[PDB]
Formats: sequence, C-alpha cells, structure tokens
Amino acid sequence: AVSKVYARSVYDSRGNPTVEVELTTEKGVFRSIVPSGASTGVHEALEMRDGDKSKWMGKGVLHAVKNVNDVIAPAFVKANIDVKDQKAVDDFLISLDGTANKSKLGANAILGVSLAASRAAAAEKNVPLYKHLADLSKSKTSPYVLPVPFLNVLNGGSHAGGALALQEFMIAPTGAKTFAEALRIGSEVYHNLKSLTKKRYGASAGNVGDEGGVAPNIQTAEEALDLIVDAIKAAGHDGKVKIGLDCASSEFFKDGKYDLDFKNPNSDKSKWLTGPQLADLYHSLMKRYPIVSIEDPFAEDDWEAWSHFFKTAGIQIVADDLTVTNPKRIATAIEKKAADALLLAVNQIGTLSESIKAAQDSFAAGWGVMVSHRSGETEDTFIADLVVGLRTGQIKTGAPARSERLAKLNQLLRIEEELGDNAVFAGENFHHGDKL
Amino acid sequence: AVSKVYARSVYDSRGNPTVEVELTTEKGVFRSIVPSGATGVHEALEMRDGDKSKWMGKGVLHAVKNVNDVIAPAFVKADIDVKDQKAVDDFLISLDGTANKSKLGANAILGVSLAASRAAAAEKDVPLYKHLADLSKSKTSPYVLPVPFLNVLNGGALALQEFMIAPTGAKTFAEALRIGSEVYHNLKSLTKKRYGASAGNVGDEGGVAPNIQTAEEALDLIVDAIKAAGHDGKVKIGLDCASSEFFKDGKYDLDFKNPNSDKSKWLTGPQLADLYHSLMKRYPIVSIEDPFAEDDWEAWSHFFKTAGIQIVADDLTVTNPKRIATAIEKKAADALLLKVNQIGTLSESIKAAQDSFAAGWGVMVSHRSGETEDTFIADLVVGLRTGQIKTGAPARSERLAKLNQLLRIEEELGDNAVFAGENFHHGDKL
Ligand SMILES: O=C(O)[C@@H](CO)OP(=O)(O)O
Ligand SMILES: O=C(O)[C@@H](CO)OP(=O)(O)O
Ligand SMILES: [Cl-]
Ligand SMILES: [K+]
Ligand SMILES: [Mg+2]
Ligand SMILES: [Mg+2]
Ligand SMILES: [Mg+2]
Ligand SMILES: [Mg+2]
Repeated sequence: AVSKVYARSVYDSRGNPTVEVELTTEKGVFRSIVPSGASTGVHEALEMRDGDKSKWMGKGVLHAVKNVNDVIAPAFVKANIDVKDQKAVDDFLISLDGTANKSKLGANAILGVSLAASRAAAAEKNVPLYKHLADLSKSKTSPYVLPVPFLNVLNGGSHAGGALALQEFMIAPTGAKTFAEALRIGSEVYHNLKSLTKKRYGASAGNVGDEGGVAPNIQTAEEALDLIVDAIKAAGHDGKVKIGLDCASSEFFKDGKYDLDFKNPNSDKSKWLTGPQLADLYHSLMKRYPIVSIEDPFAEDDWEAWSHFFKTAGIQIVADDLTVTNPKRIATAIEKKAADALLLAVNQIGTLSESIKAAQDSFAAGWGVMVSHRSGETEDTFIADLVVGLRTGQIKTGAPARSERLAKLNQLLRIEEELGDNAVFAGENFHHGDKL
Repeated sequence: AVSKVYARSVYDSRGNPTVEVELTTEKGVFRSIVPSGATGVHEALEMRDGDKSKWMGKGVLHAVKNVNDVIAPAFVKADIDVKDQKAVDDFLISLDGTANKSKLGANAILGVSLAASRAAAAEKDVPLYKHLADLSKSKTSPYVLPVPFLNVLNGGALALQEFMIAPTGAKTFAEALRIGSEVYHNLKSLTKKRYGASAGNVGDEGGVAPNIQTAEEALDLIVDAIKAAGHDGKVKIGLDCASSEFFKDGKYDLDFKNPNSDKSKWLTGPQLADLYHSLMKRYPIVSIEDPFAEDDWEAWSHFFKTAGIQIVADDLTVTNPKRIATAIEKKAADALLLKVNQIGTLSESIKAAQDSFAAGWGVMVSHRSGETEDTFIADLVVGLRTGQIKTGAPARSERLAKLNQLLRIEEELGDNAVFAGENFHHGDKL
C-alpha cells in the first residue's frame, strides 16, 4: 500500500532546482529525481518552471512540486494502485493531467511518481530494479546484456562555453570485454585527453562542460576528433575505442540552414550549410575517424534531410530531438526511415511506461536504443538499471567526470558484479544489443 | 552481526578509481565510499597501486585487496558490535598496526569504519545523523544545521586556491542554498561576460576558474556577484589559501605559477599576514583556511594574535588529534577542517572534533576535491552540531548530493533544528 507521496525541491548538477519525489510503502521510502535538459527538443513534454525572476533565476519548480503534493499525491494515495502495475500507475498519472504534452501538471511532476512507483515495486518483489524493469519490458534475462558506455569526453554546443558547434564528442570502448574494462579504458582515454587538451589549447581547456567533458575553445569538429584519436592512441587503446557524435543540430538550425558557429553572434550566414552541404561534412568526418554513431545530425523537423542522409550513412543514426522519446514521432521516423536508433530520455515523454513503449517500438522496427542522461543530472541512478533492464546494449550518461555521471557508471559496475555469468557485454554488438 | 565485509573499485568525481566498501548484516548491505584529495604530507596513507599501465597509476587494487583479504575475515571472526563505533575502529586501527595506516592503507580502513556506522544506525532504527550525534555525545535539542561554504571561484596565478561564499544571513539552510545558488549563477554570468565564454566552464569543485591576477580582483568579482543576486549583506566569504602549495625556502610566493617569479618579492610570514589583514579589512571575509604552511607553526601563531575571524586548520592538523593538540598548544588556529579520510576512521574524526570543541575551536566538516555520490559528511556535520560545512560549489552532483541531503535532513527535523547562520563558528554551543 502507498501510504504517502511527497515532492520537494532539490538541485541538479548545474545548481538549478528540480523535482524530487518520495513514495512511501510498507517496504520503505522510495526516491526518484527528475533530470533537466539544456538542448531540449521543442516537442518535449512540458518542464514546468515558475518563472519567478526573483527566485532561482526564474527556474523554480514550486508549481510542479505543488502539483505533486496538492493534486497527484492525495488522488494517488487514495487510489492505491498496485505499484507493480506500472501501466495502470502511469495510466492514472497521465489521465490526471489529461493533456498530450503533460502541460497541466507538468512532466516534471508526473515522472517522479512514475519512477518511484517502479522502485517500490522492485522492493515489493524482492528483486533488483533492473530485474523488475526487465519484467516491465518483457526483456530477456538470460543472459542480461550490459551496455557499452558512450562517454562524452569533449563537450561543445549548449553544454560548454566556446565556439564548438557540435554538442557531444563521445568515445565508446566497444573493443572491451567487460563493462568494468570499458570504464577503465574510457577513464584512461579521458585523462590522456585532458592532458593533451591542456597542452594543446591551454590549461583552461581542461576545465569541463556540463557533462564532464573537457571544453577546448575550438572551431571545428575535425579539431575535436584529432584530440580524441590522439588521446585513444596515447592511452594505447587503438582499435578498441570508437567514436560517437551528438550534433544537436536543432540548436543551430536557422532559416532552413545550419549555423556551425551559432554561438557567435556575428556568425557568417554565408557559411551556413544546407542539408546536403552538412551531409557532406559528416561523410568526410565518417571517412577520417572511427565514428560508429551520429545523433541528431539534422533538425527536429528536418525530415527530408534525415531520410536522404540515412540512405547512405551505413552507421548508427540516433534520433533525439527528432523523436523526443515519443512513440508517435518514432512511428514517423520509422516510416520515413530517418534513423535506426532512439535516444531514450524518460523526461522527454514523462512516464516510464511511455518510455518503455518507445523502446519496444524501436526494437520492433530493428532500431537500436541508447538510454540517455540529461545535461542537467542528479545523484539519481535510475537509467543505469533501466539500460540493463531494457537490454539495449548502449548508454550515454556523461564523461567519466562529475559524479552525477559516475553515479550511473558506478551503479553499472555494481550490477555487472551482481549479474556475474548471467550477463554479456554488448561490445561491438551495441547497436542490436537487445537481439543478443 | 556482521557476516561480510567487501570492497570494490569505483570512480570519484575526477574519474580516478577509489575504494567502495559494503558491510553486510541482518539489516542488509551498507555502503560507504572513500574520497580522495588533490593532500597534506601528514595525511594518513592513501594507498595507490602505481601501475603505470592501469588507471594512470592510480589503481586501488591493493587497498581493495587489503579490505577483502585482510580486514574482512578478521572483522567477521571478531563478532564486533557495529553500534560500538569505538570497538569497531579500535579493531581496524589495531589490525593495521601503524601510526599513519600505511600497512593496509587509510583508503582501505575508512570505508569499513563508515559502513559500520550506517549499519549501526539501521540496527537502532535511527537516521544516520542521529546515530552520529549519539556516537559523539552531541546535543539534539535542538540540532544545528550548517552554513554551507560554497566554493564558487578557484585559483591558484592568483595564488589563493579557494574563494567561497557563506549565506550566513539566511534564516534556514534551504534559504541559504537558494541564495548560494543564485549568487553562483550570477557569478557565472558575470565571469563569461568579463573573461570569455570558456571561463564559465567549471573546475574540479564546480566553481569557475577565470584567469585572474589578484585576490582583490577575485573578491571584487564575488562582491559584484553577491550584489547582482541582490544578497548583499546576507552573504559572507571564506578562503582556503592552501599556502603550502606556494611555500618555498621559508617564504611564500604569491606568483608561484610564474617560473621566473621575482624571488625578491617572496613574502615572510609577517608579510603575508599583512596581505590577509588588508583583504580582511576590505571584504566580508569571515573565515580563512591554511593561511600558512602545514608545519609553519610560528607563522600561524603570529597571525592568530591579531586575527579577528575564524582561522581554519587543514593541512596543518590533517584531522589528527595529536596535531590538533599541538595547534591548540601553540594558539595557531581556532577551527578544524574535518576530513575523515585524513585520519582514516570515524572514531578518530569524532575525537578530533571533540578535542576542537573542548578547546573552543570551531569545526568545518569538509569534502575532498575528489568526491563521490556518498553523502556521509552531510549527516556527519549535523550529527556533530558544528554549524558549518564546505562541500563544493552548487554544481556537480558530488557536491549537490551533500547539500541535497541537508535539505532532506532539515525538512525531516522541522522544529527540532536551528540554522547556525551568523553563529557558525560556535555552532556546537548554540
Ligand atoms: O541532447 C542530448 O542528447 C542530451 C543528453 O546529453 O542533452 P540535453 O539534456 O542538454 O538535451
Ligand atoms: O584543501 C582543501 O580544503 C580540500 C577540499 O577543498 O582540497 P583537497 O581534497 O584537494 O585537499
Ligand atoms: Cl566555545
Ligand atoms: K594489532
Ligand atoms: Mg538535447
Ligand atoms: Mg541529443
Ligand atoms: Mg589539499
Ligand atoms: Mg583546504
């Protein structure tokens, strides 16, 4: 029985308020925290903010919290839905709000209750969270599949001060044999990268972006990718570490064009690229560097550019702002063959149930699924258990720096240990990890 | 009954491996993680593998092994009562058998020490901070909630390492944190405006690190930030000089990042003190940590004569009751920076705090620069009733995890807690 549901304000990794929910049963008190994006897709479910300029830079979540405590809480406690029944739980919450985009209560009011319920269920059942999430998703547990970590070791775009347009430069130790090995290798590459970055672009280059990657003030990707390929070599993990990009191209899509200097107020509109032109630059990058995944190469509604690029890409193409973990928009992307991987970000859609549906739909269409953090993260570790539960074989939860990232990576360490011989490391099979 | 003690490697906020310990009883499995400094020469031994081919030489396999291979079987055989933190840490301390914990390693022992206290709280069915109050014979009516010292700016051209803000003017911790976060964001905005976008990217502790020449420029910047946020008069400043970092040939080099620093312009103890006093006169500074080197006793004592604000010992005392006794003897400082992993056990850490308090000292509980998702010090600072803590800027969740835990503690305690505010120095005496 759910005796209590309670929400408070806490702080994310950028020092902005966000919603924390506590769900009390006889099994104890269960806590989930909602993350917060910076490069948020326009189609994402509502993140409700106070916009009281006198408090928290206008970023209060008092209203969201109040919606939990004054609206959802009493109705949820009164109903006492079986927490084990995630569908009915999320069913209830979504109906309480009664809008498509969760704009009545706010996604950041509902998600906390959704996630906390699933934690409570796992306890009731006497099973690890990833196990219960496996159950929820009807995923195979024999073996489990452990994810390749995609480590955003070099931050640009809206995640770091500097010229670099593309948002995330990730390394993916697919050549590793275990997660633990992959994390060691990733940390070694990161440290070697940090040293080379300082030497190459100055000590200040070694300071980190929002997601823990070094933040050199450089103008082009090709400059970023040189640093990483040099770092991989220096760490002596050549051929065992691939690269992944999040372009977050929606952040510099303007006037049907793409601004590769969008953080320059004096950017040259002459040198803004067309879809084609941009497609060209990517293909050059793909040719020169060991890139195995590219996320949001084109804009959240630039469907034609996705379709045309995907035709001849030949690597994993991840939809993020395109699909915003929305089963509706995933259906479109599948139809148009715009991508073959989904970025799963639970607070984009606002319930676990909906997030699991998006995953299941993607897998069914032969997509991959990369579970993701937000750039605004917390000490919450839910997506570590999620990626394992969902058997996706790939996650991206930050550089190996800043503990809102390490928290997830550490939790994955612990899960791999627990699972022992009943887990495989997805490694080179990350794309179709579920099919393993 | 403790039925297993176990250790694994995990990664700290800088992506370096560290020791995580799990202690198992009939109440379940209880977890503690060891932090890591970037360290006083007198600190208990942090044991690293030094295998250049692994983790940049920073592996902790040996320490983990020491937990699993040496401490673990003996501890279990010992049938220790985790409720008795003293018996716990005496066993551990005895097992290692060395003054500075160099046989098994400080980072092997501390995890067991902390996990035991978590297990003890559970057995008693009390919150951790409550158990820690009991262990330390601290008053709980009311509890005292800490002022957060937030590390918003870092140095080290400008030679001073840490520049913190302390919302002592707040009426609750919750209000303190909000005010702190607002100042921090305003400072970040001003920094990028004044020193370029890249200068907004954070350091190891989540603070900004603009290329600044002088302390004054760093303090003026912070003053502007506090004003911009509209909290002028409600927010004070704290400093961590980490002067050992620029202590050379019996002198202090304020320009110790310049290879050709004018050696003739290196300061004497009395000279540096003159600088601090000028800074202290012009800015709302209410606390200064390690203003002199970790064995420059004469320099501390001299300064302490004329200083009118809290003077914290860190590298000087390294949370060691033996060195704190000296510091008290010499009238070198009047506050202890409590870093549990500097001495290695909870019991010695509590002993250090108690010796400090008994000598009229303050105690600032503190993180290390390499932190984890572990939130022990949040419960510890409340348990010890010290009234002040420093656990990072309000960014990076190895910092926020602690400050969030304090929000929860404050909410839980309701009317049975006071915010130390202006009275942080003698918070324990509140
Ligand atoms: O774009 C992304 O993929 C996410 C995760 O890194 O970032 P943000 O939460 O800022 O949108
Ligand atoms: O000197 C200090 O005060 C500590 C905490 O800031 O730093 P470090 O853990 O690197 O010793
Ligand atoms: Cl006193
Ligand atoms: K002994
Ligand atoms: Mg985004
Ligand atoms: Mg993205
Ligand atoms: Mg130090
Ligand atoms: Mg210090």
